[PDB]
Amino acid sequence: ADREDDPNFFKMVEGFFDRGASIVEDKLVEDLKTRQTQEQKRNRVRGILRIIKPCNHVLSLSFPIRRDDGSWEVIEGYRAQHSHQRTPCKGGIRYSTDVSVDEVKALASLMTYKCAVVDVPFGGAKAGVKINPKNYTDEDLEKITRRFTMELAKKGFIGPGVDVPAPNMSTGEREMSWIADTYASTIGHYDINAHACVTGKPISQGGIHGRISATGRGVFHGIENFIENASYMSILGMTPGFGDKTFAVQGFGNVGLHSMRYLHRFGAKCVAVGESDGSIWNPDGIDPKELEDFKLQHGTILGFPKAKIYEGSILEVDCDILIPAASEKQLTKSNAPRVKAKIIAEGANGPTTPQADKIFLERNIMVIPDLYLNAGGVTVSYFQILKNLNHVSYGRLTFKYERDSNYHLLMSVQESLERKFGKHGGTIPIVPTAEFQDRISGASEKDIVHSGLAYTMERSARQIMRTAMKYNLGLDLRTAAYVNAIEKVFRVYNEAGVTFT
Amino acid sequence: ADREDDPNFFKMVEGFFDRGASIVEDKLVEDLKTRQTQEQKRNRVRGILRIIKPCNHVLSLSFPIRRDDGSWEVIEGYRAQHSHQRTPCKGGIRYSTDVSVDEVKALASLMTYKCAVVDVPFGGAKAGVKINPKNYTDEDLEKITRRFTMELAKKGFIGPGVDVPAPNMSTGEREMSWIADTYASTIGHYDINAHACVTGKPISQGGIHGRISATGRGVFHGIENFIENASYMSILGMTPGFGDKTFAVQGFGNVGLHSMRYLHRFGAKCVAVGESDGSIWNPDGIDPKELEDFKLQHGTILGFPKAKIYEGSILEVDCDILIPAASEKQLTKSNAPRVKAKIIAEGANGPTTPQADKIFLERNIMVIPDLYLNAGGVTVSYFQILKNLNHVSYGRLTFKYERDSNYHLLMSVQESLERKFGKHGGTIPIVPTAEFQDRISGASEKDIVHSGLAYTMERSARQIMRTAMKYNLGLDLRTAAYVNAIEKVFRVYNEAGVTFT
Amino acid sequence: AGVKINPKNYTDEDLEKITRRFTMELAKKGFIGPGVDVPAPNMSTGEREMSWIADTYASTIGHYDINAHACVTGKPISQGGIHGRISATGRGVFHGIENFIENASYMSILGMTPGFGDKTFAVQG
Amino acid sequence: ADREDDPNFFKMVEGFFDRGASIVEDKLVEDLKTRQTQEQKRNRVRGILRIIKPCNHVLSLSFPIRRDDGSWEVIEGYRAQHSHQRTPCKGGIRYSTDVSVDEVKALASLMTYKCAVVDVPFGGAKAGVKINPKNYTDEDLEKITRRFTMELAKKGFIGPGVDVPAPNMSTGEREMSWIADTYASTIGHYDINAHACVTGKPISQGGIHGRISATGRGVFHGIENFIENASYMSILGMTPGFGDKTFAVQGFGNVGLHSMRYLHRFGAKCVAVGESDGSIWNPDGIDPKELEDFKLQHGTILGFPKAKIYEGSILEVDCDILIPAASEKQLTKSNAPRVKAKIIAEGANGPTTPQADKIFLERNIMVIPDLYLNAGGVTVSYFQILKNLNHVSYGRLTFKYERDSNYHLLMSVQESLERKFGKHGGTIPIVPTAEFQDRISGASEKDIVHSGLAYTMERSARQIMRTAMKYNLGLDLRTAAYVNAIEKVFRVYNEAGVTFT
Ligand SMILES: NC(=O)c1ccc[n+]([C@@H]2O[C@H](COP(=O)([O-])OP(=O)(O)OC[C@H]3O[C@@H](n4cnc5c(N)ncnc54)[C@H](O)[C@@H]3O)[C@@H](O)[C@H]2O)c1
Ligand SMILES: NC(=O)c1ccc[n+]([C@@H]2O[C@H](COP(=O)([O-])OP(=O)(O)OC[C@H]3O[C@@H](n4cnc5c(N)ncnc54)[C@H](O)[C@@H]3O)[C@@H](O)[C@H]2O)c1
Ligand SMILES: NC(=O)c1ccc[n+]([C@@H]2O[C@H](COP(=O)([O-])OP(=O)(O)OC[C@H]3O[C@@H](n4cnc5c(N)ncnc54)[C@H](O)[C@@H]3O)[C@@H](O)[C@H]2O)c1
Ligand SMILES: NC(=O)c1ccc[n+]([C@@H]2O[C@H](COP(=O)([O-])OP(=O)(O)OC[C@H]3O[C@@H](n4cnc5c(N)ncnc54)[C@H](O)[C@@H]3O)[C@@H](O)[C@H]2O)c1
Ligand SMILES: NC(=O)c1ccc[n+]([C@@H]2O[C@H](COP(=O)([O-])OP(=O)(O)OC[C@H]3O[C@@H](n4cnc5c(N)ncnc54)[C@H](O)[C@@H]3O)[C@@H](O)[C@H]2O)c1
Ligand SMILES: NC(=O)c1ccc[n+]([C@@H]2O[C@H](COP(=O)([O-])OP(=O)(O)OC[C@H]3O[C@@H](n4cnc5c(N)ncnc54)[C@H](O)[C@@H]3O)[C@@H](O)[C@H]2O)c1
Ligand SMILES: O=C(O)CCC(=O)C(=O)O
Ligand SMILES: O=C(O)CCC(=O)C(=O)O
Ligand SMILES: O=C(O)CCC(=O)C(=O)O
Repeated sequence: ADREDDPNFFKMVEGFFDRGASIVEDKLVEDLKTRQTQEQKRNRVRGILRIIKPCNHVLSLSFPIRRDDGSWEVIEGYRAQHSHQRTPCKGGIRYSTDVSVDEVKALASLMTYKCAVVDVPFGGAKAGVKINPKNYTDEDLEKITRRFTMELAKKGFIGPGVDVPAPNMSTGEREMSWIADTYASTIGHYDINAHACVTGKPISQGGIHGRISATGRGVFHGIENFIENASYMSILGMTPGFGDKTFAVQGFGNVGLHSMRYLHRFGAKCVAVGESDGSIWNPDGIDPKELEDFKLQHGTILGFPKAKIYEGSILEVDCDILIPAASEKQLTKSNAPRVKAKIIAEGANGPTTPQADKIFLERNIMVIPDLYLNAGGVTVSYFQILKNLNHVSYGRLTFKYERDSNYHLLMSVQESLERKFGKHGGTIPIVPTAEFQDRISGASEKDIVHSGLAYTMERSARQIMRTAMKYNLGLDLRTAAYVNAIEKVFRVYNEAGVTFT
Repeated sequence: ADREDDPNFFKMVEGFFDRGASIVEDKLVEDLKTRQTQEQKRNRVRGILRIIKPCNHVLSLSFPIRRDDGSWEVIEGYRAQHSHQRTPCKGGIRYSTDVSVDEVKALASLMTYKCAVVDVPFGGAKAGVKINPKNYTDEDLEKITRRFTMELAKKGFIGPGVDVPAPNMSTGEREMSWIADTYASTIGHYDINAHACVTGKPISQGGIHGRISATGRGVFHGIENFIENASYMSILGMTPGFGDKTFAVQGFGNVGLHSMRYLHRFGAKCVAVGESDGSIWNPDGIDPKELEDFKLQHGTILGFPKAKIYEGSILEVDCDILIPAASEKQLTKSNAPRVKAKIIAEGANGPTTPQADKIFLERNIMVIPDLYLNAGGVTVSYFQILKNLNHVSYGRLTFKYERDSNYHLLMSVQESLERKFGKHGGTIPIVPTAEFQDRISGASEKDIVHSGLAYTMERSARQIMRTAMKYNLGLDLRTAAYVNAIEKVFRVYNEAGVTFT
Repeated sequence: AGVKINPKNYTDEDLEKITRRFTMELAKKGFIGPGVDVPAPNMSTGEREMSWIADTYASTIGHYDINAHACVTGKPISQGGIHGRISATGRGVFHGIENFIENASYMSILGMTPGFGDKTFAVQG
Repeated sequence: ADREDDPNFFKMVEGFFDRGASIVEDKLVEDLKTRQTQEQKRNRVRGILRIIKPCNHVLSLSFPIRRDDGSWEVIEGYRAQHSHQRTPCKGGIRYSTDVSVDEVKALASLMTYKCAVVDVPFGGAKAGVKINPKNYTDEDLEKITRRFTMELAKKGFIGPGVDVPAPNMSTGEREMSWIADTYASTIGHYDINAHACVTGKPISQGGIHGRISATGRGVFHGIENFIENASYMSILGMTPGFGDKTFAVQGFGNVGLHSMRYLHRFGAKCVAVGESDGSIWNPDGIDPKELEDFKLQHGTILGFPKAKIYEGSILEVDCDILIPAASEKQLTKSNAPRVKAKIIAEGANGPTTPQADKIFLERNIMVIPDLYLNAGGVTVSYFQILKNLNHVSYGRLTFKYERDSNYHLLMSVQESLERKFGKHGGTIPIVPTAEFQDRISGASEKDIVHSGLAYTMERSARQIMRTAMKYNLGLDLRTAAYVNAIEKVFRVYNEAGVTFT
């Protein structure tokens, strides 16, 4: 409720898109070489960006579920499929009373540009049931999410080839298991890819190792790629490395917890934690496990044995990095001017407002765009659909060959050496180091996920920097990202003849 | 723009639904006999009506079309499917810049209760592209409506068995022809019912005689059933019959024109005609043909050689019957108190506001609900889907048998008589009257449509009256109608176990 | 078709779950649908379960079937039933008898008279 | 016909399932952490195992085929799909007059637990036509199996994504070719995976190298993993290795022949061979090729030039290992007490009865469960579906890159060494050994199959041992296996919310 400065979530993201469209329009028109034209090229380049902004299809459901206590109850649901330029649209299903067609619509677009930035071949999409998961019983929720899967199913809003839902606020591997089981037992009964209809599902259901921690681990990698490039941190008037840094995370949920888990592991210090109901603050730092354990057995962090119940704005906390990890539009124009963190790690979707951005730019703050920072979720989710398609857990088929061959390879150099340096050399044993030893069988699903996310995160980062440079965005990483997210999403459209009218 | 009194179209209709739900709730709970209960019956009866109110599925599209002059253009579209209690949902596709998700949502619900009232087995639905048909070329429009049909097609929002679109504001047999041709040449290529995906289509494309005039002819029948029942017209402090009456129609479009065509034919006098751009008023009456011809060659009625360009509120015109035949919510609280017409023939969807209704009740005015009055469109549209399913034009198979047999039947009584009254009787020729002669081959498609609409319109009327009586609604025909539209739409839900949770 | 339960042991809701779930199972193997197999009532099943069956079939597979509701018969009137289905088998049993109880020839071997009017009967179940 | 002790095949396997369910129930309830409960956890854990035991869907066909000599003939067929917890159910199609709904039902369940044990992601299933392949002409058989494929096809009992048939008794790559050709020329005409509907098909039809020998090679690997772990063989009061061992195989068919082929290759001695019609016994050992060749040109082993027609119980033969490789329930309570073999290699499905098991336990005999031992067929069959999905024969895309790169790698260490040890070193050629040489291009389809089966077989073995230990099963390998096959098959169910009621 930011009074002046509580913008329409879809138009906001739409706007962010627009600023990048500015820094690029020309070059789009430029590279564009379509013969007969002048700046007709421009208008073309101009129509396309207009065609990109809006959501293609948005479905609004309303369906009954019989509450445990007899009572019938109509429920609201939405699934916006922003783009198809890449087909399987992807996006999480948010369970919160705060959902709405515009909220989901934006959350959807953020998915399409997000995937662009990180090179994950999906269009964007987003779902949202309008309930408060804490009011329904665990069984009400099954009925609701199983029924919601059926409804989306019969209108083209879910399935391995059209739209692939995943987790978000108040949804996790549980509902992803429910969704997959009613889809695969219903429509996909004959689909060889029946279970790739959703991602973020449990391991026993076809999940992949590292999806729970994925977004956090990505938030972590997002930061590192930037917290270790002096140049940037110098403008930050800070040092390189988490090791001497400090951070405070808003929301202690999926991305929140794990983001804190990873930063902590790399020496960063978590001085504060914000939650729907309250804050915490131990300057001597809080321990991600301890805190999580407490949260686990208290359904709350409030009253953590080792930190005073802080009362203020968790966002206003004094710490090098603030990582918003909950609802959108939190760092608004009315609090931006005092967030006092050098780095804003946008782990949540759309946490900072255009106005707040402006301030951050002025206050000279680096806000790593959610549009790149939380791309760690779709990447690993991509490695899950990929997995599902492959029908094999990584390694199972090669491990042995991989190992045997590897030993032979070494043994080649060995004998090679012995044969020359004969009997004096006598025996020159060639042995894999500790490290290589634990790699002698090749990568496993866990290796691929981690190593993979790491490569994609680091790549999209440099991708963002070059752009930030070429255009002097400086610490305006976002619109540099949009610039990217715009020419990829543009190259597809343009080269497709746009539309069959 | 009715300042105080320009209500949310969906909540308005929702409300109308609610008042009827009041006059019935009890009896619903009553008839309801489900064993174990008390007034649990009530809560049940209460959940169901809650489950009925909202739209099941609503799809919001946005798609590009390349305007004739190169320019790319994103377009807005919606298709709300209010209910499925009866499967093929039905509703027209409105082309107006005034469309919106809520407008369509309401227009959709009005379809489901409307069909209930007139016993046409379809759930309600409504479509709306957001354009002003006068700005696009005739070809822009094909591209738009053919492209819109494709989009709705791939999400379950059109097809002989799910949703069957039809005409509405700024759409007619032309676009209905376009829709059917891209549906049947695309998805329905193998559908034996490929062409029943839409109704209101041209005759050469599988239309039915009387669909263009259907809604008007229905508006006419709606009035007669009420303008000839002294009792009502007595409260009206009026006489029985159109013959000595006078009326003024708003909007000179599909329902408008033809409504005027039919009333005129039955002696009623059309003193005024309102149009988007202007009014007309000849007290000596205007001629529906003359006026139409002029409109045809002038794309306007303005400046009709035989009537002075009236300037006022066509709705405020002094005439026995006012027939709103255009955009919704026109007789608002701010003009209701001076409409000066004894009968309000709601040919348009939702023209009178709850407040205006109240006034009309007070001023003691009879507003025949659109919820029954314009049901003439869905009825004949129902006779078109029915036709399409049958794959035969009415009569073709029987006409001859029908005729031959008929002559034999008469010739039986003939000989029967002669045989007794022998030679004196000598020859007693039995011959069909003029009338029977033109019925000797049995009904034709035109007979069925007309005779059929006539029967359904007159039936739903008496159905409305009995209800108006049983509950003392008096001249509050609407909520009597909702009372009907509610227990049919209720009987289905309840007896279906409601929902698979 | 035959489910192996005793309807008097399950609650009225157990039964919905069972028959709705049974309709889904038959559905995905070709054992129900307007064009392959059309279930109807029998012992311990009636217009109620026929309503349940039709609603999970038509809300599931037959969502696009123009004949989604002909997947089952014997369903309630509000669901697409027909007048006389409940009484149908009985009325047929009646007509079956008459056609035979009024043809002396047969009833003569029966050493009986023509007509129900002077007859007497006992029904099991 | 084991008089007392000829159990209902489905209940038998059901029982085996039950004993494992005992040794685990607790821990299932244990690990299970679902909040609100007590030993409610138990009941839950108890319902699930009840839900697992029975077959989901079982289809019973009867269809005509016109016997070559005019005569019409009705045929019996069954296809039981035991589970879906993993979708593509898998199982062979048995052609024998001994098929029956219960036989197939059991054979089906054995498939689901079998695949569990060896980590092959398929539910279990089994098919059975009721004919004696020796009575019909080779053409009768095509008609029958092509017609059977069509029937199963139209009821959901065959297809790349629901159920994938494979060989079994009296069916082989021939019928698997027939099945695939009528499926892919019929329903799967547009299926990109049309040919993965069946596995075990010929190479020219999309087979994989090693499927014929797969089950045998697996039986072999199954034994080795156990015949070389002193500890076990010590209780066996035997030595480690096939090299000094001796065995007798029942049934000289697919698994039979090849099992003998592989054991023989590793020094084991095949003293006897049993066949539907007769036994053989050369103590000096029989040669798998010789015997096969003779069988090939004599449609029988009876009268093998190098072994006396033995008359007794091939199962009662004096030999270290007895490998049942034919019909089920052969080592019953009435012959178990005198089988005189230290190791029972269950190559056939369900050859030993619970009673016989008990005896074997008492006599202190190790029966390696069919539930793990013949898993070599589904594994390679899994590598065939996998292959079919991939649409590429292993290696084709990488061989060259693989090789080139490999040589460069070596040449790196080479120059690396030379550069230091300069001109004295002068030339230190680094050359792949013989072994590495024949691996320089990376694995081929044959490498993957072999190396792959080897890894999976050896893994599931250790998996069985740890379990046999943790619970003191000792030489009761089976119920240790079920313990495994039960918590995997349990983890899926439980975490799926079980069922949408
Ligand atoms: N889970 C993913 O894979 C993923 C991927 C990308 C982006 N995200 C974003 O992360 C955010 C939340 O993470 P999640 O949804 O994965 O976890 P979650 O559903 O566990 O997150 C909710 C957590 O935030 C707390 N919370 C909610 N609103 C709060 C508020 N206003 N103040 C303080 N605490 C609040 C809740 O109590 C809870 O601990 C959202 O912005 C979502 O879009 C998640
Ligand atoms: N049909 C399903 O419900 C389902 C679920 C998951 C995975 N899959 C398939 O498997 C592939 C990746 O998963 P994965 O299982 O190959 O990899 P994985 O080895 O990463 O799977 C891990 C778990 O599954 C177990 N497992 C393997 N096969 C099993 C079986 N038949 N029964 C019970 N447990 C079994 C392993 O022992 C382990 O506990 C995907 O390509 C997909 O087609 C199917
Ligand atoms: N066509 C049908 O079958 C059908 C069926 C039921 C209800 N209706 C209702 O009838 C109404 C319009 O009839 P139509 O849509 O069939 O015909 P149409 O699309 O020809 O109607 C539009 C006509 O009204 C005029 N018009 C529009 N807005 C006006 C305004 N504010 N003032 C004066 N004139 C105006 C236009 O200039 C035009 O002559 C709508 O309320 C629609 O829901 C139509
Ligand atoms: N497939 C299509 O495009 C199409 C179009 C319209 C009607 N139909 C079918 O026909 C049925 C009702 O229409 P109908 O034509 O039977 O009734 P109808 O007799 O009311 O049709 C009137 C017009 O079609 C003409 N006509 C009939 N058959 C024709 C043909 N083969 N070619 C050209 N003109 C022909 C008549 O001479 C007349 O001008 C529906 O059941 C539907 O399946 C199909
Ligand atoms: N083929 C596979 O991939 C596979 C996989 C797993 C388990 N199995 C099991 O192996 C067994 C048979 O192997 P197969 O079916 O692959 O080969 P097959 O169909 O060639 O086997 C039949 C062989 O056993 C002989 N035979 C049949 N009944 C006999 C009896 N009672 N006594 C002596 N000889 C008899 C036949 O004459 C023939 O030589 C079955 O138990 C089957 O379930 C096979
Ligand atoms: N559509 C079919 O009937 C069919 C059959 C087998 C394999 N496949 C496809 O091929 C894949 C694995 O089989 P593969 O052939 O790639 O591997 P492969 O190289 O192991 O196949 C071996 C045999 O096919 C031959 N071969 C390859 N392409 C051929 C062609 N176009 N025509 C005739 N012979 C050809 C090789 O020379 C060799 O004799 C699968 O992914 C599947 O989609 C299709
Ligand atoms: O792609 C996924 O699996 C989840 C995407 C999502 O909601 C996010 O990245 O916020
Ligand atoms: O049912 C039809 O064909 C048209 C319905 C419609 O729009 C109306 O009755 O206003
Ligand atoms: O999975 C396969 O291909 C065959 C399975 C089978 O019948 C067995 O393992 O006995």
